[PDB]
Parts: sequence; C-alpha cells; structure tokens
Amino acid sequence: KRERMCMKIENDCIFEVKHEGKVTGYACLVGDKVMKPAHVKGVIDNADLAKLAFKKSSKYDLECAQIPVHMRSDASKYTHEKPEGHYNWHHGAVQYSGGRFTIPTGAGKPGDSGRPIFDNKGRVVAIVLGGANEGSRTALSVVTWNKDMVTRVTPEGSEEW
Amino acid sequence: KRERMCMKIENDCIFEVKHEGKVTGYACLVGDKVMKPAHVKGVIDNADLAKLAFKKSSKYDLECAQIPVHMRSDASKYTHEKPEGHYNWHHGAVQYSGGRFTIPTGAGKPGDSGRPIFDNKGRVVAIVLGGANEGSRTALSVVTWNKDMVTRVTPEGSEEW
Repeated sequence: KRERMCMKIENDCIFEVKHEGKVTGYACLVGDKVMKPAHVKGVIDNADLAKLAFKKSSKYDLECAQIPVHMRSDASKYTHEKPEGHYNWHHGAVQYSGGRFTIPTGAGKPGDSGRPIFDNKGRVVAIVLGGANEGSRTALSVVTWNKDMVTRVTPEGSEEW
Repeated sequence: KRERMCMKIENDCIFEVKHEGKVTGYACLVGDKVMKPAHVKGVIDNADLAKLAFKKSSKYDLECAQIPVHMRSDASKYTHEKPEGHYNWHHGAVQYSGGRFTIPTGAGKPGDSGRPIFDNKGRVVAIVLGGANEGSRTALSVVTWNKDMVTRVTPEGSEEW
C-alpha cells in the first residue's frame, strides 16, 4: 500500500537533472522549496525551474530555490521527528539506528543522489547525498532537518553519487 | 528468426541522425568503431557519439570514430567475404550478382543511408550509401571491406540518400 502513494508523491515531487544529455541527479520539491545536491552539475528539465535563482552552499552540499506559486500544490510535506526504526525509499527499505541511516542491500549507485527518503505517512525525512560501504551495509551521508536547523551526516569512507 | 535478430541487431547498432528536427540518415556501430555516411549531415542521437572526434574521408564518403569503452559489448560482428546469393536488410532482402547489390523493388528512399547489410549469421557485409533506379530494380552504391582496405561501389545514375 505504502509504495503506491510513495511513487505518486515521487513522480509529483521529482525532476531529473540533465547534463551533457545524460541524467546525473534529481532535484525534489519539499514544502515550498526546490532542493538539489550541490556536487551534481547540470540543468533541471523545466523552463520554470531553469530560470530560478538558486541559493547554493557547499558546507551543506545543497542548493535551494523558491518554488513558483502555481506549483505550490504539487509538493510534499516535511517533518523533523526522527523515531528509530524503519523507513521507505525509492529502491526499497532504509533503517534509522543510532542516528544513522543505513541501506541493508548496498544497491546504491552514482546518479542516485537527490532521491528523498520518506516516513510512514509519506513525509520526506531526509535526502540521500552519498553512500559509504561498511561491510555488507551502506551508511547514508544525507542532509536532514532539525526543528529549525539543517544538518549533514557524512560517515567516513562515503562517496558522492 | 533471421528477421527478429536482424531487427534487434539494428536496434542495438543504429543511431538516428537528426537535422532541423528531421531524420536524415543512420550511423552504425561495428566491431570497435562507429561509422556514418559522410554526405549526410546532422547530429547523432547520442551525446557520447556526438562528442567523438570523427575522421572524415570524402573519397570514400565515410566518417568513422573509435567507440567508447562502455559501448564495446554492444557491437555487431563484421566479415569480409561476399558469397553469391541473398542477404538481409531492414527493408527486406537484397540480391548479390556479379559484384552488384540490387533491391528487388526499388523501395529505397532519401534518408535511408547507413543501414547495414547483414549476412546469414548476422555479420555485416556492406553499408548502403545510395541507390540507382535501373530498370525495375535499384543498384546499391555501397561500402564494403577487403582484406584490410575499404572499397566503394557507385554505379552510374546513383543518387545520395
């Protein structure tokens, strides 16, 4: 059941990043802000977004932009609560343990940066920046939200996708 | 059987050429090199092939380039022998007689250049460049391979496609 509304919100809140005719990442709609990883380069496949003025920060590895008014109804809902346990993702399941997001499978690859992670109610909880291969698992270097503050977690050995 | 494998080899080994938004020709990937008819102008429907520095030959009327490493497993097979009989083509079957390739119907149209001619085992024998309407048939001005050289057959009255 969860995958259905998950994929609905995904297609309603994901636009791929083009560069040199090839996909490189994804910029997603959260709340009232278009947000994209900064390590990835290119242009988003929309005339409305391409002309937007972007605020960029390498310390957090992220660009943001104000979404147009007419597109304000096509964005997700955010949250800051971080209960321990299990969460969904475009390629399956993720686990929040010890303040750390983990992929059990290790199925991550370049070009998967910017794909948001969702909660039980479909609310976006994080965005994947990169992965770190720890044994059979992949610790996820992501940008997440506190109540008022934006934080970044990057475990050792991570690599930008 | 032969028709289906010819179609799949053509799908995996042909890239269209577009100019002013209209298709103008075809480029084919054989062995470890991409080649296109030189007379046809446009851009290949692949940024990977579009950025390669193509080598030109007006006398042979052919452009060639060395394929990238990651496309090397998607390459058709070549040969150099020309037994007498019939051969496969995207538009049917071609007849070989006395050094002449001919279409049974004369159904070739402008913009059809570059579509490879396959052997019984799917190996490429020649590359179609142009046609000449002789009688009720069309003679093929094509590009074939010797032991180590390239030869071009252009019967009189032929026109570039």
